Amino acid sequence: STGSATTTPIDSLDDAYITPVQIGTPAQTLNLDFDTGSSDLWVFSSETTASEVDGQTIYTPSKSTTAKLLSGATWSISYGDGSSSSGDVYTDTVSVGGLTVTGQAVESAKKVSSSFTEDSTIDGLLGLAFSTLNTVSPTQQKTFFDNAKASLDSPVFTADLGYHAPGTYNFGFIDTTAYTGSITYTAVSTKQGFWEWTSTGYAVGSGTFKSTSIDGIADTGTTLLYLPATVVSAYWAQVSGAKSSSSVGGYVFPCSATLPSFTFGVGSARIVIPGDYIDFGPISTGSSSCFGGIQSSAGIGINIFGDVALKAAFVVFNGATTPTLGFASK
Repeated sequence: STGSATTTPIDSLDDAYITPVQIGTPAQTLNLDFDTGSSDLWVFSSETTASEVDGQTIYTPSKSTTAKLLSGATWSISYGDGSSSSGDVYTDTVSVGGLTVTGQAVESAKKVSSSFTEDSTIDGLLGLAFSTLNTVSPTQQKTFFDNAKASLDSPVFTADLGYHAPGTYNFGFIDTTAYTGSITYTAVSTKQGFWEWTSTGYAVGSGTFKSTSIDGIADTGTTLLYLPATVVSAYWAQVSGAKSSSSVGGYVFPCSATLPSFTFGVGSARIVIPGDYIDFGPISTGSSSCFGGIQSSAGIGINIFGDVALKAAFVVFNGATTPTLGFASK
């Protein structure tokens, strides 16, 4: 089997991407944030504290003839950005782009943090990291991909995120029309439950490539590119007037600037992030200070190849017995 679904930016900055997901019978379609940095499929629901729902579409398990309470199961998750959610668990039929999993754990939120409430466009998350990170207790549950894997034509999914435009998540096949040149594959460590890999270096603009190992995670659920402070300083030094602002919470730059590109290495291959991908716009409405899309990972404890990086590539998440990651230009 295969599936193919379009993923759409939630706003004009590509702050996140939503993908429609069918849950239950008859289908209830929710727009979920596909997150290769976590491993829970959780949704706003009829069980979510009413004051914490503000415009989201909810899953109502009582209206699904295939929903079953997973007795005794609870979940609770905290994300790298400080947000969180928790609740109980149903199993139900879940379909993405024509690919159907029966008995998928659907984690129903009883509580969500303010960041989730305030974002009316995201109805939940669909985790695509390794199932070892799944938070369901006392019986850990599998991701949608893990459940689908054996049925897929090939045990893979691909992320093709757009810049200020829709893109695609495919399951079970590689669309050879969706990228240019070849896909370069690189080793993955699953030790921390992430799609963790090592970039071979970087360049800023038309500058020389610096060969240096940068361990990090391919994370579709993180907006920005978080790299070591040395790398980030080298980038922003090429933008007149750019500075790290403790008050704002990262590097800012004059909105009048033209940003240089940023290149990262994948083996001997190179992925180029155009400068415009690194612009996250005014820090507040009407400001001439703009927020940068490359930020320091210092104090995160891990480097994160988030959407800023991934949207410059066609990315293969290869879930074979020994997982790997592939990157192609597009």
